Amino acid sequence: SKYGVWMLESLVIKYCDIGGSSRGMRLFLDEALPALRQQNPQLGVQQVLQRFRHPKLVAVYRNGRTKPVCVKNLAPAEIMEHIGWLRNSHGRGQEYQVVRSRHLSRSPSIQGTWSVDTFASQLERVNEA
RNA sequence: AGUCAUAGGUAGCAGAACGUUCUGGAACAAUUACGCUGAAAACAGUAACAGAAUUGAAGCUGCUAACAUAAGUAACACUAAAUGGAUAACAUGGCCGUAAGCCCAAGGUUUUGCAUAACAAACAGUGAAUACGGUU
Ligand SMILES: [Mg+2]
Ligand SMILES: [Mg+2]
Ligand SMILES: [Mg+2]
Ligand SMILES: [Mg+2]
Ligand SMILES: [Mg+2]
Ligand SMILES: [Mg+2]
Ligand SMILES: [Mg+2]
Ligand SMILES: [Mg+2]
Repeated sequence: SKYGVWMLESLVIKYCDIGGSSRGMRLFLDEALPALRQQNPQLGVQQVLQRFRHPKLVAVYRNGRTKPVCVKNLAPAEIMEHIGWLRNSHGRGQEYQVVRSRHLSRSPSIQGTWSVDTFASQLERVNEA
């Protein structure tokens, strides 16, 4: 969530009726998705059905970004931790990695950055001796 | 789901998995896929459970095919010699002349003739009549 706004506007879930890779996804829809819907009231969860394709998990973000994740052969615990990563993020991918100082700010230097002029008056008295 | 303990490795040994082709379980792509990302890796994004393997390739001066490099480089020097706005019929000059001329043999087997581009090989051509060579 950025500035209080939740940033994950919609989640799209695609599955299969007969496919064996969608056993965990059908179990997740049947027993675990009402808890996800109750715990996340800002979310919008769609339910699309693809009768011959592997289960997918498409996350739609409020900055216009979209990220498709495939969840074939996954238990409902692994699907829930995938949605935990999708919900708690802004959607940046595998390639982004953030600034290495781990710090980012407008206005770093209160009192002004050190320059050539900050301690000019003291250094001439230092050179006086 | 909180604390601890362990995690360098060649040869070797052990354990867990990914992927390719085919088959059984009635049929998992007629009208495709395409939010561009996910995962520790092999990878994934058109089942799953089992099974059968000509099942995984930068690495054998391996084989096959294609494409580069050297490189527009080397070569286009055995000879008589060419010129006139043409590989000219005409003119000028030169070279061989016991050959670079003429007639045959062996061998080749149509390589032989025709169009100031062309639509032309699809068309022509080898005649024993001097007691020519053979066949005897
Ligand atoms: Mg070790
Ligand atoms: Mg150690
Ligand atoms: Mg079958
Ligand atoms: Mg399928
Ligand atoms: Mg083999
Ligand atoms: Mg040249
Ligand atoms: Mg001439
Ligand atoms: Mg002859």
